[PDB]
Amino acid sequence: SALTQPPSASGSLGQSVTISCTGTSSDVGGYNYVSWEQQHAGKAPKVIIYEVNKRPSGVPDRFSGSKSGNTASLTVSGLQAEDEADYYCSSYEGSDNAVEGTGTKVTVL
Amino acid sequence: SALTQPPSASGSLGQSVTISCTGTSSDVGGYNYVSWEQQHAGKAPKVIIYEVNKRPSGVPDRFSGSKSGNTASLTVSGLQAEDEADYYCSSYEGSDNAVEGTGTKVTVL
Amino acid sequence: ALTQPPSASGSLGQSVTISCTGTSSDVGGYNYVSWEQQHAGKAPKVIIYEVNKRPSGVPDRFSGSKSGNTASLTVSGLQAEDEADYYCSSYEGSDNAVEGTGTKVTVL
Amino acid sequence: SALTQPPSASGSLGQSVTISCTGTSSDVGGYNYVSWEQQHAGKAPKVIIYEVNKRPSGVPDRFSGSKSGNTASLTVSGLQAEDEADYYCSSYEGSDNAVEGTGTKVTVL
Amino acid sequence: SALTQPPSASGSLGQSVTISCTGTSSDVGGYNYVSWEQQHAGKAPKVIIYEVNKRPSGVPDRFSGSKSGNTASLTVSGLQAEDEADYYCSSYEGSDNAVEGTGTKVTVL
Amino acid sequence: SALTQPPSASGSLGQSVTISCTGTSSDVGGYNYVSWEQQHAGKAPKVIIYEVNKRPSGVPDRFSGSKSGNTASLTVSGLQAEDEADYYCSSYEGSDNAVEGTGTKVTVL
Amino acid sequence: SALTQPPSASGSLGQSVTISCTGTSSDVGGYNYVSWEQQHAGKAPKVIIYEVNKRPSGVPDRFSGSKSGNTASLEDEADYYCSSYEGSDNAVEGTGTKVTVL
Amino acid sequence: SALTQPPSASGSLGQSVTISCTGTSSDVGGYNYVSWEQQHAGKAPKVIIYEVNKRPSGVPDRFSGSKSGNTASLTVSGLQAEDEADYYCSSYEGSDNAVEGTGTKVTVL
Repeated sequence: SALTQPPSASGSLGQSVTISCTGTSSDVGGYNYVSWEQQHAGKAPKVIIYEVNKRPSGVPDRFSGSKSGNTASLTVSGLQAEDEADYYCSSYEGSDNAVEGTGTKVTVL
Repeated sequence: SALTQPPSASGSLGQSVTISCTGTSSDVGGYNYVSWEQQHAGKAPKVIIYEVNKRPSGVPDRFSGSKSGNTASLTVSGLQAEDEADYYCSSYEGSDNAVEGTGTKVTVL
Repeated sequence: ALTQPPSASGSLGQSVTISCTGTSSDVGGYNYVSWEQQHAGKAPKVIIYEVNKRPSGVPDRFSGSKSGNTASLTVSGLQAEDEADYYCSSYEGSDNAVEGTGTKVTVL
Repeated sequence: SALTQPPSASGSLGQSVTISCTGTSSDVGGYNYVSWEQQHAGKAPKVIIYEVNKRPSGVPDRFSGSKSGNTASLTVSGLQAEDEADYYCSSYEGSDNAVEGTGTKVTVL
Repeated sequence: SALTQPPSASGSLGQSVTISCTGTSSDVGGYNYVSWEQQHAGKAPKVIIYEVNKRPSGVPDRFSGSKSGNTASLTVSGLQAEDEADYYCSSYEGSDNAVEGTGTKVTVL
Repeated sequence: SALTQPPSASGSLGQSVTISCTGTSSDVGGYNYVSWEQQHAGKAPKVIIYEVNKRPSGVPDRFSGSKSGNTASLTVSGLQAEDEADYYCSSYEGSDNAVEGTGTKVTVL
Repeated sequence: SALTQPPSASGSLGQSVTISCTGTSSDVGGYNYVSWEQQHAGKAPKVIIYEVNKRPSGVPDRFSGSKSGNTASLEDEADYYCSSYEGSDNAVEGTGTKVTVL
Repeated sequence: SALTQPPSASGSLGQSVTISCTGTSSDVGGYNYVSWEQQHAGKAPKVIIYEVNKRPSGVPDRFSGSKSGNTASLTVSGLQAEDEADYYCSSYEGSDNAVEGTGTKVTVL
């Protein structure tokens, strides 16, 4: 199930940090529906990237995302104090989304 | 993982047979995407009902389908020889369709 | 195919009504029935779409409706230019699926 | 109407078998929604591949699928005894979504 | 405004004929929803191509379609007797599909 | 082809104003896609209602919309200074969205 | 903007707790796509309810969810966040340009 | 959150003016659904371009639109007196379609 991220990363004020998020062909490699959430300690998460590289309203362009193959990336440039937080990526996950019946043999007499 | 059907059913030529297909709120009770396939021995299945009660082109009106709650039904009236076969129901199955990352603590130095 | 009577008639000034029977997959399933009017060896012209809506420049004496699996066109104040073939059409639903003939795999 | 598959195929224990599934631009050549089902005699089919090359949970990686143009392929490697079965491919089919009336000649008297 | 077609075309039994259908960026050049209907004299039309190059069930592959820019084409090869008919192309036509209100000046006291 | 609105309306601070928007079965009476935009003099419009009665983020619940038959309504309660503006309704408009070719008579041999 | 939840709630071992989640017709009142996530401190969230009242595999039945109007309701010491599908006008407007001629 | 346009632009009678409209990958760079409205002082807006470069009926070809990357453009050539007006661009905006709760800390006694 889970998408692999490094547990720690760092950068300096004004600089850039990049964090990665590895999954499989069922999610990150399969679809363009990767998101990144930013969460301060004991606060609710905020979406900062959806659909791989698209920013919600009021999220600045210094946050950006991309992917290649099964690895997605978030990059934060012009790093600021408010950017210290946990960052979780998420993705659409595939499933055949189908359940099959056991079958009924109909005989005609 | 499966929709419950009786394994046997019968009817006579010219008569009706009805066969049931029980699932849950995740599939039959949750959506209007139940299908029925008809399959002759060592032959490929053919869809006879989709979206609960809709017939593909070239499937006659004596085949019909419905559902209530978690149980869907196929009815075959004016039963004919070609109707002796196995009959499998299927349905869309729900799933949260989402996978979560392990998280990265970003520190700003 | 949607069932229509092949012939119908009316007198000048009068009305004619023609029917169009389908199934729950089309006429009984959706509100997307159209009627086209076509003169011999001429291109069809849409006269009704979405069951009862007229395109621009089509007069109100053409009108349409449906009930259950049967849709209807009515032409009132019948005129000479109204002699033509009239075809109904409808959105058709689809399972959107095609099945293969199968292969028996043997393990030797 | 139907997707073309060879009716027989074979392989030896431990080896590979590959089976093909030819359609048109309306299905296999048009979309990435080709599935393969595996079915044992008088048993219900099980989905083994969906969306061309994606495996449901609990289906091993030795089953794999692909396509090129109008032909899709299932490959089974490390062939085992339980793999003797019928295998059916299926695909999303596009549709003009339109049905035409037979016409009425209106005469004005 | 109508789509331009030559009023006549011809071919010999066994040979090919190709017929063109010119529109604008609002229809043929704007979308992939061009159709071709075949119609015998005083008979109802039958769809033979939809969505530019896709064939309905039971329509053979010797009918084919394509487009480039604002011109779409139907090609019939292996010409047969039953292929003598009128052939009409059609397309989705764009429109902003929006109607505007005249506006209300709201004053607050 | 315009939706009818009264050109003027008024209310006092703290009070309510309601403004109407009449169309036809082709738009307001035909679909649930009516919008209302608010526009200050020589400023760009802002959407305040879409899909008849749904508010975008950051638009308060004192703006509300509804419709009955061919008439849609916007209501502003707890009227405030910033609410003095022009208000335009808009709607999805239907059209058969289809264009027909002139036809080609194909002769064989 | 955000769905309203009480910031604290309390229950005793063996007992029940219920927590609420108020939104609008654009989300909780508009659709059946409300979720609840459970999150331990500095750990990743886990979905415990989706589509209002449906439990993922391996989540026990003692967790349950429901909604009425705009209000949805739902180691166990943790933070619990609800979320929902949000509808959208799906449109953005330009600031405008006054065009002058000559 | 808004699309950037210059507030003023000018041209001479008979000449051309071009005005730009910069957004992001969520709208102008993401989709082909950019529109331009023309609005005279205290009059209702009129759509002059939709779907990037398509003109509604009765709008002449001297109005034209295009885009490259995140910038869309309207060009008016053969400039006339009636063309003095405000001009607003708009675009489909993508959306994560998700709203997050503020969170509840549950404590157990």
